[PDB]
Amino acid sequence: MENITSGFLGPLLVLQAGFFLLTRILTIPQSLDSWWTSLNFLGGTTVCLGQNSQSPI
Amino acid sequence: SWLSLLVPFVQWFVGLSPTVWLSVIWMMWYWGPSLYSILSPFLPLLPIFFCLWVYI
Amino acid sequence: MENITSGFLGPLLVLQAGFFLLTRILTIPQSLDSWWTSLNFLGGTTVCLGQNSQSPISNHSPTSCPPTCPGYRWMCLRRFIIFLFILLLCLIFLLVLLDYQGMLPVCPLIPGSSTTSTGPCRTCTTPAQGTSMYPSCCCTKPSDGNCTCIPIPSSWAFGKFLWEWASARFSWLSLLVPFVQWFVGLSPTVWLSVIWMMWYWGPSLYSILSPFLPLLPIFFCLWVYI
Amino acid sequence: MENITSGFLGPLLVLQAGFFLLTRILTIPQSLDSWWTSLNFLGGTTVCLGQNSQSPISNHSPTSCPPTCPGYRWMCLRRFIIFLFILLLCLIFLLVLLDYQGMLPVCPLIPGSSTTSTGPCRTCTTPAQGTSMYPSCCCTKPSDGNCTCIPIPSSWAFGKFLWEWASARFSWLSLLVPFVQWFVGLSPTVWLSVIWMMWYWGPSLYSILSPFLPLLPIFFCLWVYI
Amino acid sequence: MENITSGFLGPLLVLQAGFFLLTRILTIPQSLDSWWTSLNFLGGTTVCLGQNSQSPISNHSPTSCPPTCPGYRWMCLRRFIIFLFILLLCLIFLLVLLDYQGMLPVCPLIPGS
Repeated sequence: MENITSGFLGPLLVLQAGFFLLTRILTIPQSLDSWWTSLNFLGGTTVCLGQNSQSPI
Repeated sequence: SWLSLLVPFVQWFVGLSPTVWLSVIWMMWYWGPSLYSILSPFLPLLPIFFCLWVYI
Repeated sequence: MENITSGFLGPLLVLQAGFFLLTRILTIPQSLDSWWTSLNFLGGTTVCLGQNSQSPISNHSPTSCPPTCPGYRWMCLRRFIIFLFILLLCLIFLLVLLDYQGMLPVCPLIPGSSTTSTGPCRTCTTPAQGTSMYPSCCCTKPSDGNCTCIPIPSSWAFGKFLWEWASARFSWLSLLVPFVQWFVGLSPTVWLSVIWMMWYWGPSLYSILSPFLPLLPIFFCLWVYI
Repeated sequence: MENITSGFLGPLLVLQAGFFLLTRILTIPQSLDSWWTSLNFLGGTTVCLGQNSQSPISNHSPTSCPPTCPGYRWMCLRRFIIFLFILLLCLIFLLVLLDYQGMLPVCPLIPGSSTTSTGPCRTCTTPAQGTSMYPSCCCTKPSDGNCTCIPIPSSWAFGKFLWEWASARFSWLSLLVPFVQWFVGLSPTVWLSVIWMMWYWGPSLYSILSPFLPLLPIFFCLWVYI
Repeated sequence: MENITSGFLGPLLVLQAGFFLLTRILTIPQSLDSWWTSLNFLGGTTVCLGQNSQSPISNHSPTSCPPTCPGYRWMCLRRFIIFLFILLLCLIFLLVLLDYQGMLPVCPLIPGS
C-alpha cells in the first residue's frame, strides 16, 4: 500500500515472502521422507542406518 | 520474466562441455555435504537481500 | 476497514523480517563458534573445560560456555572478538565485489611508450629527473603543459597496476611468472586431479620432503656454481 | 677467496636465511596453534582430540600429540587453514600499509569549480548523466572542450574518495557525521573511559539490552508509521 | 488486492493478523517476566517457589510452574500483574511519544507585551 510505495522493503518483502514458501517446500521434502519411511517401515520402526558407535551420537 | 533471463544463464552455464560437468559432478559432491553445512550459516538467506540491494 | 488490514499485515511482515535479521545476526556468532569448535576439536569435547561447579554443575557450558562459567565473560569476549573478525573479513569481500564493478578506479602511472590518441606527441615528455617513475597525471613532467597520459582499463583495474609496479621490486617473481602461466595454461580438467593427488600424498609428500631439506641446498649450490 | 668465498657462501647464506625464514613460518604455525589454544582458552585446556589410543603415544598440547600420525588429516588441515588465515591477515596488513603510503592514486571524481592551479575553463560545459565518475576526461567529449581534470591528490584518502562515492547510497549514514565528529573529539578520554566501561558493559549491558531487544522493533515500527 | 475484494477472508485475515500481534504482546509479558526474574536473581538462579514434592513435577525453576505445579495460580497472578504494569508503562511511553507531536497545545499563559 502506501508504506510499500514509500519504502524500499519490497526486496526484503520478497525475500521474506519467498522464505515462507521455501520453508513449506522444504517441509514437504522432510514430510514425504517421513511418509515413505513409515511406508517402508510397513507397520514398523528402525534406527539410523549406519548409526555406529564410532560417532558421539 | 526473470525466468527467461535465467534461461540464457542456463544456456551459457549448463551449456558446457564434458570436461566441466565431470569436475562439477564428483569433487563438488564430496564438498557438497560440507558446502551445504557451511551454507547453513547463510540459511537466513542474508545474501538474498544482499543481491536485492545489489540490483537496487 | 480495508485500510487497517493492510497496515496490520505490513507491520507483521516488518516484525517477522526484523526478527529474522536479528536471529541471523546472532547465529553468525553461533555459526562462527560452531565452525571454530569443529576446526579446533575435529572430534573433541565441547563441555567447556573452563566451566565451574560453583553454580549448577550440569554440563550445559556450550562452546560459548553459557551464563555463569565465563558466559557473560571471557567466553563472551571471545564470541565478540569472533564477531568483530567476521565483520572485518566480510569487508574484504565487499571491497572486492565493489572493485569488480567498473565504478572502481585503477589510474596507473608507470614508464612506457604505448600510444593511443588523436594527433598526439611531437612534444611529449622530456623528464630527466625522478628516474622513469610518473607522478599524478595533472601534468606529470616538470614542464608539461599539453600532457595526456593513460586512462584506467576496464579489465582488472585495482590490483593489476600494483602488481606491475611491484614486479619492478622483485623481477625474479616476474621471471617466475612463466610457471604461473603454465599452471594457468593447464586444461580445466586438471585442477581436480591435481587436488586429489595433492590431498592423497600432500601430508606424506611433506613428511618425506622434510628430511630432504638438507639435500636441496647442495643441489642449489651446485647449480649456482654451474 | 673474498668474492670467490662470497660466491660460495652465497648458497650457504641463502640456505641459512631460508631456514631462518622457515623457522619464522613454522613459528607462525606454532603461534597460530597458540592463538587456537587462546580461543580454546574459552573452552579450557589444550588436550588433543586427534590423538587416540591407537599408535601408542602420550598426551600433550593440541598441536603436538604425536602430530603426523595422531594428528593425521585433522591437525594438518587445521594448520593449513590457520596458515591461510595468517597469509590473508598479512595481505590485509600490507594493503593497509600501502593505503597509508599515498603513492596509490584514488583518481576520484566530484562536481566542482575548484582548481589546484591556474585553470582556464573556456566555457567548460559538456555535462553528462552521472557527473561523478564521468568519462576518462582525456577531453573525451563531443569536442576536446579544453579540459583539465583531477590528478591523484596527496592524501591518505583513497578510501575516503570511495566512501564519498558510496555516500550517496545512504544519506542517513552521512547525516550521522555529527556523532562521528563528536567521537573524533576527546577520543583519548573517550577511549580511556570506554575501555573500562565497555568491559563492564560487555558483562551486563548486553544482558540488560537483551530484554530491550524485542521491545525495540515495536517502538521503531510505531515511529515509522508516524 | 483482487483476492481480498473477491473473498471473504477479510475477517479471517484480521483474526490471523491480530494473532501475530497478540503472540508478540504475550511474549513481551513472558520476556519481561524473565528479565525481572534475572534482575531479582541478581547474578543468580532459583527453582519454582512452591515446587513441593506433592506434585508429579520435576524441579521447576522460577516462572516454570505452568498452571498445576505448586502455586502456579499465584505465579500466573504475578504474571498478570506484571503484564498490567507493562501495559501501563507502554501506554505512558506512547503518550510521551505523541507528547512532542505538537498537535496537542500546552495553551499556556504568562504576562508580556
